[PDB]
Amino acid sequence: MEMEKEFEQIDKSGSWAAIYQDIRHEASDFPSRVAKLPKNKNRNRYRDVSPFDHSRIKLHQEDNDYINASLIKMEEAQRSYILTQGPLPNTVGHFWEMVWEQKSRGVVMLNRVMEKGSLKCAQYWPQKEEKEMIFEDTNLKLTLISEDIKSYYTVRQLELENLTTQETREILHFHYTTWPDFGVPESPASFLNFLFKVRESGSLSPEHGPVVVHCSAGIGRSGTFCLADTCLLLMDKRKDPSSVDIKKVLLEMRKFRMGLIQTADQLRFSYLAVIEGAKFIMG
Ligand SMILES: CN(C)c1ccncc1
Repeated sequence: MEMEKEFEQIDKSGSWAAIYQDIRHEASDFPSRVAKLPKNKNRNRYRDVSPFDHSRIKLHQEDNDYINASLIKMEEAQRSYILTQGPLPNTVGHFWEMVWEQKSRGVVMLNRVMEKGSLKCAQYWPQKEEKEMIFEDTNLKLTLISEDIKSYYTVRQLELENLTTQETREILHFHYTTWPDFGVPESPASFLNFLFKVRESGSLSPEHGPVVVHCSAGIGRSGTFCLADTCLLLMDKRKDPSSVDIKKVLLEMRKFRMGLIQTADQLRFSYLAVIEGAKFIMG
């Protein structure tokens, strides 16, 4: 099935919390053995959220190459994303070796450091220009260059330098600050605006390495962000833009990281944002 009409042959009844259900049953299941090793227990935020052995991102530190991060590769769309969990206090270093190793240009963050009275991730970048950050047993230096605070999001220019070779690189930080603590945004307009800023930056482009995207666990908000982006790009590309099937895309993405799209409400919100963005992509 025009996915807008399936937005109403579901909201109608309310089989939202049953479509999501079929998605869970039909999703892929591959091995996550590296992630379950006892020596990597402290590298994982949750024990039920792990990357697959076949698509995990490996780090060059031969000592231990493990990080909770996955490469999502979309063939038709010509798009690649790294989805990861928000860094822990002890994996801050590992997060930046990854970014460097992969040649990524942008980091996309979909949560606040603190939500619901608990920490969603470590403070992994500097809040002040004159106070730069260093990482233990990492050989990197990160400096805040500028920052631009707007209503629903903030964009930061950062510098990352290899201390052993003195090589420097520009990283842009795209931080969506207003996702509500519970539920989803009523309106998808500010989220669509955000996406489009990230696109405009050129961060999603093949000249550079894949964008790094995270939230807390790196599967819920993070999955909304990639699914939407891919589905809208696909609309630009096909002859007939109404042939795009979102479960189909979403099921394809779950071959690479488990659990993408955490709730029924997130699913809904995804269908809701694509339908909306499709009105533009046809300007
Ligand atoms: C594995 N995990 C939740 C943590 C590790 C180190 N510090 C805080 C949390």
